[PDB]
Amino acid sequence: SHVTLPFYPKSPQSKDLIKEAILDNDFMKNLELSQIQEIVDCMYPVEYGKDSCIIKEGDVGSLVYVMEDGKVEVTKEGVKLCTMGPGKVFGELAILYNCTRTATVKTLVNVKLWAIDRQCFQTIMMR
Amino acid sequence: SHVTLPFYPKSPQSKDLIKEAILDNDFMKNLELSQIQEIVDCMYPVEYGKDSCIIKEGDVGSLVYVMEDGKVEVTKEGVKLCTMGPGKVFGELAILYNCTRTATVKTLVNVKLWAIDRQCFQTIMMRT
Ligand SMILES: Nc1ncnc2c1ncn2[C@@H]1O[C@@H]2COP(=O)(O)O[C@H]2[C@H]1O
Ligand SMILES: Nc1ncnc2c1ncn2[C@@H]1O[C@@H]2COP(=O)(O)O[C@H]2[C@H]1O
Repeated sequence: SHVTLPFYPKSPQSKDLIKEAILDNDFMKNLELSQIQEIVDCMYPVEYGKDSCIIKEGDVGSLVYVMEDGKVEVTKEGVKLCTMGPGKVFGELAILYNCTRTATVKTLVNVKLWAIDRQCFQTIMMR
Repeated sequence: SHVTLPFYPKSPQSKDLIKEAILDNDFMKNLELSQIQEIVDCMYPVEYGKDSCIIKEGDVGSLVYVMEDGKVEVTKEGVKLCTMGPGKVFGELAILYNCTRTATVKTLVNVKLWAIDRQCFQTIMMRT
């Protein structure tokens, strides 16, 4: 008996965008392509209106995100670090390294995201 | 044709302690019992004194460790990330994410560890 990872059907554009977002991320870019494929398939969609706090610094984290549409701002202790648009990963640090969120992430406009949780991610790492 | 993995004889007591540390690990929980047993068999003992740097961030990582005794401190560019005590695994990230060491690991007291090299660990993961 092995657990079946949930599959979320996606458009090819979406799959390409997720794959390129991972390959753009310094910390995830070296994962096997086969693992990236499984991450792509397991990611599920989530949506936020503007001025939404997706991630609060210091919280425990469960999800890594890929941005499909929109723009976020990353701040730490009130200080703007950057902004991110489509094709970018965020919220990966807590999941990769098992720490609390290292920064806060808010939406500047509406956003569409893809998300995958640690548990699913770690299973994929072990295959 | 097929690599024979090293076997390191160990007391039953040590096998148990290593098995527990592995079963306590997020990633390692995913493995089959038999793979976990094979990891236990491939591990070999290594010790470090107080104030040793076992793992330096940015290096190539070819070893995964279980800590039997002792306490260790994890840093990144000088900044304390956390500490880890007995029964914990460390050094698995470089292997699992296929990258250089993501943090620096220094001993806070004398430690006693078990180590498995990357070849064995990956071989065992492949052999489901
Ligand atoms: N200095 C930075 N520059 C760009 N993004 C950052 C920076 N610091 C933190 N982040 C992002 O903000 C996220 C907050 O949650 P995480 O710590 O899980 O992962 C973090 C990164 O994705
Ligand atoms: N918060 C952390 N960030 C990065 N590595 C950590 C952290 N906490 C513990 N570690 C361990 O530090 C190890 C350093 O080598 P690795 O990157 O191979 O594997 C890493 C983890 O096992």
